[PDB]
Amino acid sequence: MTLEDDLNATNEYYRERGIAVIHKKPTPVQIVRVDYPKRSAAVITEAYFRQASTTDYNGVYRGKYIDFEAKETKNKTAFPLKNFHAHQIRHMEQVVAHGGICFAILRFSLLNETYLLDASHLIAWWNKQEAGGRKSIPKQEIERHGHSIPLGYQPRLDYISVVDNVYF
Amino acid sequence: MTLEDDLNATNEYYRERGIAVIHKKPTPVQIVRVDYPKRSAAVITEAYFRQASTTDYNGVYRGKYIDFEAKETKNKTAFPLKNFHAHQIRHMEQVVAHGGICFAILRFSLLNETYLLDASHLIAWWNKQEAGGRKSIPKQEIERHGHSIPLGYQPRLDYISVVDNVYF
Amino acid sequence: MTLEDDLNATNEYYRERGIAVIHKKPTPVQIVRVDYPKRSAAVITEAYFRQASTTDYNGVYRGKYIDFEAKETKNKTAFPLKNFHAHQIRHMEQVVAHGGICFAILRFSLLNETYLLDASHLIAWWNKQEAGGRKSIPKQEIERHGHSIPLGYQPRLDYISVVDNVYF
Amino acid sequence: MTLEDDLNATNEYYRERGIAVIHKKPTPVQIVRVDYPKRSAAVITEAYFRQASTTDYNGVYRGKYIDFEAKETKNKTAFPLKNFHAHQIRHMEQVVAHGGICFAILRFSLLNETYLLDASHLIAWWNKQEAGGRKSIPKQEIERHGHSIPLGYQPRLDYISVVDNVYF
Ligand code: NI
Ligand code: NI
Repeated sequence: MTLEDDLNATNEYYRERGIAVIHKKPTPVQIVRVDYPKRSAAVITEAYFRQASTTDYNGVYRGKYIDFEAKETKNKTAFPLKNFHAHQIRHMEQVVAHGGICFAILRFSLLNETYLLDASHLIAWWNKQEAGGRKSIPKQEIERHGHSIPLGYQPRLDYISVVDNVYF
Repeated sequence: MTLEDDLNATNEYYRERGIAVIHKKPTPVQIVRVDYPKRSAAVITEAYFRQASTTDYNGVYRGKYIDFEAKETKNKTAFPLKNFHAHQIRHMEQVVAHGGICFAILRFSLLNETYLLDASHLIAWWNKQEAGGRKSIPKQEIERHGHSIPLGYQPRLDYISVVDNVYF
Repeated sequence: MTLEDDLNATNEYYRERGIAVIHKKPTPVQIVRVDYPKRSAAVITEAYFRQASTTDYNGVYRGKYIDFEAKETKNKTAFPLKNFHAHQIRHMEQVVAHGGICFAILRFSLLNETYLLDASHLIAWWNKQEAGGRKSIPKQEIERHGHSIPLGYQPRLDYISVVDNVYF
Repeated sequence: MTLEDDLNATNEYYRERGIAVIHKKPTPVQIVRVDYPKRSAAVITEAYFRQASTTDYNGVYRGKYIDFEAKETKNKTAFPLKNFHAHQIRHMEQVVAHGGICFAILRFSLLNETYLLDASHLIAWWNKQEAGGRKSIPKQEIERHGHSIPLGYQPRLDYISVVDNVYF
């Protein structure tokens, strides 16, 4: 069970219970060729994968825009920043600036530890890497600036309960 | 150009100017077949459109979740309700219940007339088809209950100005 | 007592005290047969119930149109959606689009608990049934997005104090 | 082509076109005995006509409570106040006090002249009758204090267009 799997089930749990309306953004593709047979499915015959200009999850919760990225590592001491891309980091900056609720869910998959971290800490650590600093955020930095997410069932990853305390 | 083109330019404009962070969602695609060519990039050679479970645009403006659907018609007297799909309408109802700002941008492309119609109106009309009901929204409904969007350049379609007037 | 009786006493209290002018709509009745006796008043001897085209309560409070459906259940965990009829959910959708204040009063009669739930939530839940959404609103949703109504006397069910806090 | 007939067709047209949500209150009847046969309609076996405590039509237009009574007279020079009842007048007083839009639709059937008359005037004349005054309002007073509703095609009696001018 990957983080993505745990998030798909969590987001569905939340939607089914009326707790929050959060979807994973569909994989982005540029469709070039398609044909349209009379009474059967349109078929894409030529399309390319594009780069996402935005993070992977968004939706609404108590009238607010929620926006996040979710990543997991096998590393035991630090979260590597290679998982993140510049476009995503710049998108997040724009969301925070406009009053969105924006964060990363970070899983240390060998320690069974999941954290919510506000985008501002992530943006900062990314800009330090840009300026030539570390290429991974120390785990104790995440524990201190982020929020442990208890992992159970219904939901598997109860991040909205963290969002409730941190942002409202 | 198309409403989708004009909205792309408009969303770009708002992002660049620090006005609003709004993006089109990618059409969901079921990939069936990918090929790996001579020098160039990977090509999806067969793929299908999945039914979308949300509306096409979302993001954040002045701290609020903003969500909307954009449709155009060549009809001159009414907006056909078959332009909107069951799953899009359900998403809209859910967004409204969760305190989000949700509306439709409707274009009579033959008339050069674009309106913003709050979701509540689209929900009522669409849901009313059931008991016979109209299969379209008369243009008069859209003029009396909706809001004309001034077309131009920078932005192409200034919906945010109308949103300021309606929802704030 | 029944919710209907408590709402009758409550509305009469609101009218006598100059707070709100709210009335129950009489049950629509197809009259088939009528007897005329000696001294006695005319009697309806055969009649049928019609499908209701609206919700059962409406009126005016502080310049606003107020419209509501009141239902009760003996269920302990969820409110059954079958208690609401298509024509009433339609009506609510239209009232909301027309700028009215529209909600549901939900009583769990075995628990002695009464909640106000805005129409937007009932519309999202009820319309979600269609694809295979559940057939009841979990009480958790009603607790999360609805508003407990104080019960006592003068009035029996003080829903106008909740209306004031939610809509004004 | 009776006033009730014309109002029925008009009210339905308004609903169909998304103009207003206005219905006639159903006939009040006290339901005493009913049978609930096994898989068949419920049958009211004993019931009585009760006195209506409110006026006949109400609903929502543009966020406002609309409430009216519709009466016609064969008299050619005055409208008899006998068509009105104290309890309706008291209800109209309470609607006005609480910010409702309340009026009467008065038709001279032999003249084909229909007037919207604000509840204020009806209340004033009624209370004069009560102090031992005229039991009928001269048609020239209804002309000067009322607002003419011409007969049309769609709808028959376009009272909402008079409502929009008088109250908005
Ligand atoms: Ni409308
Ligand atoms: Ni809800």
